Amino acid sequence: VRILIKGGKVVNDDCTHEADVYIENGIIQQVGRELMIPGGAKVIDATGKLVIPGGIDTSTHFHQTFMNATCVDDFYHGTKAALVGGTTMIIGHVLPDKETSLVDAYEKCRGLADPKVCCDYALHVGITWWAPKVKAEMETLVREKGVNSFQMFMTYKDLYMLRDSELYQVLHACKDIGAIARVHAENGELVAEGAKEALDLGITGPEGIEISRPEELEAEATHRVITIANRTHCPIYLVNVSSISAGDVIAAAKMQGKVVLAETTTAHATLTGLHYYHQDWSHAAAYVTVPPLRLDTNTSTYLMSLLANDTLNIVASDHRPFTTKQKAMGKEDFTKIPHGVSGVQDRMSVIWERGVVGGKMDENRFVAVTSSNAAKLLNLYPRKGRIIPGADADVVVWDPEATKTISASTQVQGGDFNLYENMRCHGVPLVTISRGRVVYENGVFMCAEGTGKFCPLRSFPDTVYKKLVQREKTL
Amino acid sequence: VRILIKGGKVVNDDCTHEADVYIENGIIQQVGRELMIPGGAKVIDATGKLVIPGGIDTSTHFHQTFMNATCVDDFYHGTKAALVGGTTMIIGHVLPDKETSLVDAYEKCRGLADPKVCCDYALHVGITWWAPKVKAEMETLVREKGVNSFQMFMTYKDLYMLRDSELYQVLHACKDIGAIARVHAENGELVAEGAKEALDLGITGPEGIEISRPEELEAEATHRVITIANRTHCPIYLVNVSSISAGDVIAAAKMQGKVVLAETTTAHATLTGLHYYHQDWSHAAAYVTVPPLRLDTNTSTYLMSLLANDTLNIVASDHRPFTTKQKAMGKEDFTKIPHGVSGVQDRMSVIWERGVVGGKMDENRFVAVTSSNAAKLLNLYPRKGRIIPGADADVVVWDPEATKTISASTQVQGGDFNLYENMRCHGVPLVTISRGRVVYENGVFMCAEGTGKFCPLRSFPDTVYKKLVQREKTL
Amino acid sequence: SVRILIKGGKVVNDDCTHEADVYIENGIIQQVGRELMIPGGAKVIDATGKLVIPGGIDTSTHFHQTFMNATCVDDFYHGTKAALVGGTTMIIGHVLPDKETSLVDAYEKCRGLADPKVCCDYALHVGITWWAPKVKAEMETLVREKGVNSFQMFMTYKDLYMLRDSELYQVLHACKDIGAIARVHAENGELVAEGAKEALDLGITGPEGIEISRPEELEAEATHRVITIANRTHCPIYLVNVSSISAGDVIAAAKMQGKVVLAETTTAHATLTGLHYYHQDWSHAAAYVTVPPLRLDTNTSTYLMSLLANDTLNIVASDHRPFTTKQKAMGKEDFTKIPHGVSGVQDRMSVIWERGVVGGKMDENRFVAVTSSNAAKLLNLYPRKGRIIPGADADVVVWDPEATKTISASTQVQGGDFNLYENMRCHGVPLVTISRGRVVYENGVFMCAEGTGKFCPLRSFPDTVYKKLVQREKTL
Amino acid sequence: SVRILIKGGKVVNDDCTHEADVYIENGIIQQVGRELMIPGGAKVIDATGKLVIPGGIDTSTHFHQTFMNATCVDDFYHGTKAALVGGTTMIIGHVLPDKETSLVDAYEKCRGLADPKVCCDYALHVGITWWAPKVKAEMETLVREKGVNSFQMFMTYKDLYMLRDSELYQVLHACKDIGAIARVHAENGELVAEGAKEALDLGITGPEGIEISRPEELEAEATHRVITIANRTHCPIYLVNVSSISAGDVIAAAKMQGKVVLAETTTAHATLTGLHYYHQDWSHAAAYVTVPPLRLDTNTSTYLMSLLANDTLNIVASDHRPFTTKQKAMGKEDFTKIPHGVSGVQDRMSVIWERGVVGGKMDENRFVAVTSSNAAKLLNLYPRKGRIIPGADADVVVWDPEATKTISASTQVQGGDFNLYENMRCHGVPLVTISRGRVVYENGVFMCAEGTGKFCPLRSFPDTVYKKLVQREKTL
Ligand SMILES: [Zn+2]
Ligand SMILES: [Zn+2]
Ligand SMILES: [Zn+2]
Ligand SMILES: [Zn+2]
Ligand SMILES: [Zn+2]
Ligand SMILES: [Zn+2]
Ligand SMILES: [Zn+2]
Ligand SMILES: [Zn+2]
Repeated sequence: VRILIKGGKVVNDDCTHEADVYIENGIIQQVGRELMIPGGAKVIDATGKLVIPGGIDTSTHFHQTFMNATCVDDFYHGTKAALVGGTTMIIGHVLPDKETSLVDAYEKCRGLADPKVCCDYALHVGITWWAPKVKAEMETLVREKGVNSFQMFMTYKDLYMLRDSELYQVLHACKDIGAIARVHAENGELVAEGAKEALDLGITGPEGIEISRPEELEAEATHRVITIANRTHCPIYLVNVSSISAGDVIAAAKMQGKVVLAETTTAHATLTGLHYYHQDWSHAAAYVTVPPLRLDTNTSTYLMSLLANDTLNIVASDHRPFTTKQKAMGKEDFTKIPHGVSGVQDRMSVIWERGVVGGKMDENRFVAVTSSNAAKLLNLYPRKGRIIPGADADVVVWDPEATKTISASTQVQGGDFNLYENMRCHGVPLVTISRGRVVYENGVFMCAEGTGKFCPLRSFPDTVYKKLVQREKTL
Repeated sequence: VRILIKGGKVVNDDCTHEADVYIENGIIQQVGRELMIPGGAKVIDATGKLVIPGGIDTSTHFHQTFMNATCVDDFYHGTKAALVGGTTMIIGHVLPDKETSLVDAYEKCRGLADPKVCCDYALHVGITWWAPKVKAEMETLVREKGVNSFQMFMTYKDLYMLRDSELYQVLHACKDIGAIARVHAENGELVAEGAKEALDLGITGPEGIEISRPEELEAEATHRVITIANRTHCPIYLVNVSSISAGDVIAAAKMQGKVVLAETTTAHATLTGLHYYHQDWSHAAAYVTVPPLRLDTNTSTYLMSLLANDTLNIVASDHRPFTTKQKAMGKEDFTKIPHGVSGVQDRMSVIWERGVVGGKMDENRFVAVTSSNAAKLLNLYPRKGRIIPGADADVVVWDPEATKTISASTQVQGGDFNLYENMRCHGVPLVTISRGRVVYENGVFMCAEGTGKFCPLRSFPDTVYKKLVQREKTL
Repeated sequence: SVRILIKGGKVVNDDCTHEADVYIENGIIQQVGRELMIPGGAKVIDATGKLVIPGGIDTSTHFHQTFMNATCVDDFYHGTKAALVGGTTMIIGHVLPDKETSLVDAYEKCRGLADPKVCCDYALHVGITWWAPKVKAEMETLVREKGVNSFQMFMTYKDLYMLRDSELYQVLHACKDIGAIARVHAENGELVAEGAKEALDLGITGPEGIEISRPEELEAEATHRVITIANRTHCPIYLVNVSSISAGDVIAAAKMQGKVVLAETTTAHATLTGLHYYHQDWSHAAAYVTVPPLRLDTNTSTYLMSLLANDTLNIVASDHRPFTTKQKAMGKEDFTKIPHGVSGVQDRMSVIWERGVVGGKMDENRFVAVTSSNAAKLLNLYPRKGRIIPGADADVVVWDPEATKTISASTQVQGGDFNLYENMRCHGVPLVTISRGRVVYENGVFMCAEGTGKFCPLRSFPDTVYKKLVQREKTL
Repeated sequence: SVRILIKGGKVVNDDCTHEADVYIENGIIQQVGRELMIPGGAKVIDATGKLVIPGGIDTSTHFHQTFMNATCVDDFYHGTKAALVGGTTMIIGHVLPDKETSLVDAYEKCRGLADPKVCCDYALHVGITWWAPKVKAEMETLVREKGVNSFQMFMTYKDLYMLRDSELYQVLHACKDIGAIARVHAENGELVAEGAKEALDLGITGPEGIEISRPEELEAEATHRVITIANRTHCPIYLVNVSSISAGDVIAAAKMQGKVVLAETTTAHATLTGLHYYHQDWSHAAAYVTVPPLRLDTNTSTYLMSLLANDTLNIVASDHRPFTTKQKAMGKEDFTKIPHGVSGVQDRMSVIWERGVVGGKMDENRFVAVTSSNAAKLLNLYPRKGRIIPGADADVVVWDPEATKTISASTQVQGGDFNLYENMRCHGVPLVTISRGRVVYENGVFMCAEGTGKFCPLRSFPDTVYKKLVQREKTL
């Protein structure tokens, strides 16, 4: 199919310029001010609109069973929800249990996604335990399964948690094979203790998710894993950065030149922990994720500043909705509320509103934090995350003068609730092109299950490893 | 003239890729892996080399008379020195005296440069005093003389210094007309006192330049002007950032979201203040600039980290050589040693060595800090600072496997001394193309005086002002 | 010969708390011991279950001061009285001579207004509102001849009280040479001026403008600047009314670098938020208008208290300067004309005990530190004051760590329509206040003659600051 | 009845310096006054032009300790002797029981080795090198029955002394419940282990490897971690051998947040740089090998001293643990086998006076603070020790602030081939050292019987830490 996006302003992370885009066979063919095209192309009037690269969501949890609940959205509904939301790539999480096979898990997961995905996708494999079998499977996945990031956890003691001796080996292992070490940095011993301590104090509502794990526990673990990583020479990538404290640790480490990357979520960048104290339990429970939204009023504002600043590089949804019925399995015990929020569809709009409209960052940084930096790190740049010739035609015609008001009653993503209910948004995708096809236009979604493709991710992503390799010379 | 750069790796600030570049009529026509060209083009074998955008030097002082000495290099020798050094644009400084006309100064300066310049150029106008005539001339220069940055000074009391009441008005003035406020941030009252205090203590050698103005004076002024600027809503740009303290102030301000930009010099990023204590007075005096190179051993290393980090955005030469004979007018009084160092030719190589080879930043960040960010801020991006079609053909074929050892006895820039004497460098330009002509090849310079062009700079540079304007809505 | 015995108390000093009796005779503490063998005829005070602390010293009060076209409600009598009922036995006054006017003249007017009227011991700061070499001269006169060892400077109140950087440098140099303490109120005055007009021009005229016009970056800035100046001139610098997290960190940092910085906050800043400037009643919002303003950020008071406990901040004062709502109202249409002043001389000890000690931020011994001892050390009166030992002045309070009183305006003896602490449930109450070895407040009953109190000449070169500084610059 | 009068001195305590005489009888300070009316027969000490300071207390000594397969050169006699000649009148010993072994047994072995031999008063830390509920039990026994109120934990010495985070949490919880002080040596032990093997594998085997293997980020990390743990468990945490700028800032920050953190550095860390690990002679480089190592950055010592003056760091100790060059040499081919130990018990007071007081970083009163008073407060011995007042123990030193001695190994009485301070021109020298109201060192002549010194039971719940903590957690 031939597509021409006429009269737009192309926005990339470096600059915004008046140009048309001509797409043929899944690929951006031309980007120029006035394009001589053979006709019979679908023409899109993009006047007064921005032509941005399609969003990439570096943390989604479609079809994941976590904490005894299975995520409401499968790989179809999830990718669909993404595309309607202006996201044209999603990275999945694979969380194999302790003492189980990473490769087997990866394959189960590929089996669940390939037939069903609407947009391109890739996967993180979680390293939940450590033995010589695991190092082996890591190597296999990188060498020939198109995996270049692994997700580790410093909390979920006795479930996902890794000991410091293990992280050291795991990070060493990642660096050797050219992977990216994603770590979720909370101190798991103190999280375990603080949970029991809170239940024993008679604290059982959703607010306990906060009281049990105050930000010092994040700040601590974050600082620790950065040190480990810096010792092992492994690039470390921090997920779900939730707090001012943790954010500063990251800031500092970066200035010292430590190869630290970092990612927050939409909810963390925009919402406060006050919601855990809302009158309805259901409402409080809808916001339960980890690390939790922080009570301090200034935290969201600050995380957004850091995001604009590149202290935080990437914003993701961490999409993992559960129903209020599902959440309710912890109505009497907060520790049994499964950690998950709904966000895959809201990310682009919510971020545009609070980040761009709110004056914290320009439209170009918005591209940076929503697609470009992701693409660079995943090793897909500029094939994705940029509107230039040769690129994959993952393109969104973005309307900066829109009307939508977020409501759960109109969302196409899973969950009883939307964390952004009633939020007035001026960012809205009008058209979403994925693989050089229009999958969403006029508010109408149209796409076959399985149209999307797994995108093997190449090891040793240039944007992290090229300096590391050089710097290890001077040692 | 038609030029083809065959077999290079094109390096831009975002990525490095194997591509040819075809240039015709001063403009980059094509960038692609295998290019179908009509012959009779000059072919350049760029195999195994990097094809970078030509450097932009945001602070040069050609033909400037400062502190009773006139800079050794005129606009011809300076631009020549740049081009041999891999720099294809220079921004000049205009420092009109107190109670004198900015426009008149700007014209004298244009008169001195236009006939003589080898590469494209632009100018900063210095605002050394403040009255209603000055606001007027500022507006004139922005509106129709292609000026969009002004240089202010917080030191040089009774010469260039501006009072806080004046900075507030000047910054307000800049913001209204869409300019960039470059400030040289040292506390001028304390500098004055500390100079006299040091002379009175019998300290008269070059080391006095340090003892009289320790870094707390920079850190202070820097923090002050950022606050002023943030109050006036004016983007503030810090020049010659010399110190860890000052660097932290900047770091912090940035995280708070304050629209602060910043630039260091090559000497500050790579050399220590120890040189002021060298046995030869001449040698010590060659390094006398302000703010001075700092004694603390860790400062250069740290400024480089910040540079790689984007705490510091831009590296410049601040080229202003003087002869040892000229310097000597302060042999008995250090305060009368004119402030100036030689660097226009060394910048690219010295930075490549300490920054890239030294492992602090990749080749792509190197482009960022040496051309791209400059171009964005000057409002010339991607016309300059990037290798893409449409761009000005300011291109350098950079050799990353070179041999040169820096010596004064072979430099083409002014000065008895080179601050980097004996420094072994692996970065060297093989070819320098300016305005789609080859001006330096095989170690041979070839270019007519006046071939270069003043480049009117457009006000309201998108990279700073687009957020500012939006953010002022939420206020 | 008045004789007093304080039987069965726990003596609390800043170093430790121990069970001891105190015997006082002739204005002086005679004995401190567990069981005391004393000559009779003595007023016995049963201090069982109570703390016997040094009387409070309030390093910033503004009695009888005319400021911003209003005159402080409390004169020197009512003020000192208010202090004593509040557990404060010394107050340091502020003298603010206008620009181009004589410091000495001002100091004397002030002595004239206080000496006949004061109920407790007192001393004065003299404000250096301008600079010529005449001022240097008068500075020297006051130190050498008038018992002054601190001077108060301002970096804001442009065109009123403000000093330029060239002037501060000379002023601080001057202080260091005569052995004085440089108290600076650190806000950037140029940006304060601009931000005030910018806010009025934006149509912001209610009390909240006191905040919008001078956000904490302005304090942080000036604070950092005067510390640098001071460190260059080798002068000990003392920061007043520290109001913000930002400023507080600047101070923290400077201290760790070894810069001779001291610092003081107010009770209101240590305990209250700027949210009060947005209360519905204008009168209420206006009652809290001081500078630098209470900050909106919820965490600020908590943090300043932590710093206080930590010695980032050394001293807590009232900065007592009440005005009536009628008086405040002179800025009903323009917030810049609202006079800067809050009521606090009587609440300081109790409010601080509650939020600081009861609230778990600091122990009872640090509470003495920040309410009397450090003050005494810095004023060069230690251990003559700020400590319960033999030889000390009998400025002593029998403090009830238990009893709770609810603060109300309707029962206070200090001036002001309002109490910033209305309805605040406070632990901590003085039962007895002894000043100059006489009981001036007992059973909730005040009894004292005007003029009973005495100016206390303050000696230059206070050891606690100058001893290091002297060794420092003896050698580089 | 031994009687001593110290005539014509200036008594220096941590709060102030005043001209006073001291009269001692029966191990106790009887009177402190300007002119004293005393019964004769007394040994008179002419202390004119000298300071009469409390005797030093050294919170970290390792006499008779066998560590890393070497036994410390000084036994309890030579050690305490070395202390006294150095102006130190109390030492706190370290007891390091092996993993799975009894703390009480270890404590007793140690008491057995010290009681008959010690010249000055002493106490002990017990090291908690492992964790089961038996250990909790023994902890309780030692506090309740054996005069122990501090325990020493390690986050490094993996497989030797190291404790896991789950264990620290329980250990700290345990300490807080029995009212003890948790001393932690904070380096990340996993990264230390790895970095040591990584350095040996890189062919790095000289003393400099002690630095390369454990750069300061490892200290900063562990330090930050144990403070968090401690703050969660509500236990007061006390950091030992603080060696780095990074670590120091972590501590600074934590303190400002109000976290109940205390901290101690060593003399070597406060005054010397890691450049010594690169000296040509291996023996010399090896003499400085301790942990955490002296840091290469030139600014570190200067900064730690500033922090010490500032109370970011509270206490300075020797961490005395000499070994001979022959002994050190057991790691001539492998730096990881060089035993960690430096000589310092005798130099501490003089070296600190020189760099701290003479050098202008802190006054004479802070010098007492960091060398005796704070120690005494934390050990729960204040003002029985660490202060010259009546009732106090007569652990008193007549300190000569003037006299200069040049430090050499060839004249020291402490153990070790080497002095880290060789050739250092030091002001500051004790002329007379009185321990237990007896003169043990005068005229450069030591005179004292083995066993004259006494173990001093240390009471739990030291007020200076626990009084706030108790109020804190009584309320949230
Ligand atoms: Zn390996
Ligand atoms: Zn809610
Ligand atoms: Zn304007
Ligand atoms: Zn040199
Ligand atoms: Zn002088
Ligand atoms: Zn209110
Ligand atoms: Zn318990
Ligand atoms: Zn050495």
